[PDB]
Amino acid sequence: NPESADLRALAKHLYDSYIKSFPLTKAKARAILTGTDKSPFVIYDMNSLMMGEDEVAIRIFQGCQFRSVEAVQEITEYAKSIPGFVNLDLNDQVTLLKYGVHEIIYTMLASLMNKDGVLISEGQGFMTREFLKSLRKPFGDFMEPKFEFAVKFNALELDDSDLAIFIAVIILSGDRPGLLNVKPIEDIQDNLLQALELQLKLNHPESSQLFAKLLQKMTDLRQIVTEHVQLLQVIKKTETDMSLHPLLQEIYKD
Ligand SMILES: *[C@@H](/C=C\C/C=C\CCCCC)CC(=O)CCCCC(=O)O
Repeated sequence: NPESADLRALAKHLYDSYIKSFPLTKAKARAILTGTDKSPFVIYDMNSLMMGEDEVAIRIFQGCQFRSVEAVQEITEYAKSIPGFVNLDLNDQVTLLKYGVHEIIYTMLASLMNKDGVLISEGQGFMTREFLKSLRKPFGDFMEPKFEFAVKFNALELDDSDLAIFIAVIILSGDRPGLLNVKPIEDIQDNLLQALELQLKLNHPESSQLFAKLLQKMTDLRQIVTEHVQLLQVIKKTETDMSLHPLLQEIYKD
């Protein structure tokens, strides 16, 4: 159909920009995770941690802070590629990014996780879930919620071409707080949803209602972010000497 043909073109466009914006794709993440030249060093305790280089919790926490900032930067680049996005009111572009980056980060982070750990430093390392959970309070509780989501989300078996359209849908949510013009945004998201639906139908013909199942996952993301910000309030009070990146603080004033 000429219609479904316009949707495929959009899917292809989004997939292309996705690959150009995110250096560590799920395809590569899985290749590293499921096993010669791509094998990561494994951090499961203190000595391995110290060897990986070749206050512990705080060192890991800021490292993870730095990457988030980087990720925010990659997501922002990707956003501009979404047709119509740059033509929207500037204030809304900022609002959409403010509320969307973390939901996207956790979505893409699932790509670098399995039930036992996380790929780090661009796949060169793998930090054990057990280790991350042994960290001093309240740091020991920072990643568990993300792993729980990933195990379930990863069960959907989505590939990069699917995720590309899905994160585009996440960014263009007309229900974000403070949006000036909701109409232009919904018209775009509507078009993206149409593209995602077709993509899922064609790429996963035997996966019944994957589309609805993926959309319901948007519920789980919102929870983990809300849960995350609460943990940051604790850190600010117990670690008055620990520094927090400005860009991240500007996004959390919600
Ligand atoms: C961050 C933990 C690890 C980051 C993933 C890989 C590390 C690769 C760098 C080499 C060391 C977990 C989070 O993403 C927490 C939420 C983001 C932080 C925030 O925005 O507050």
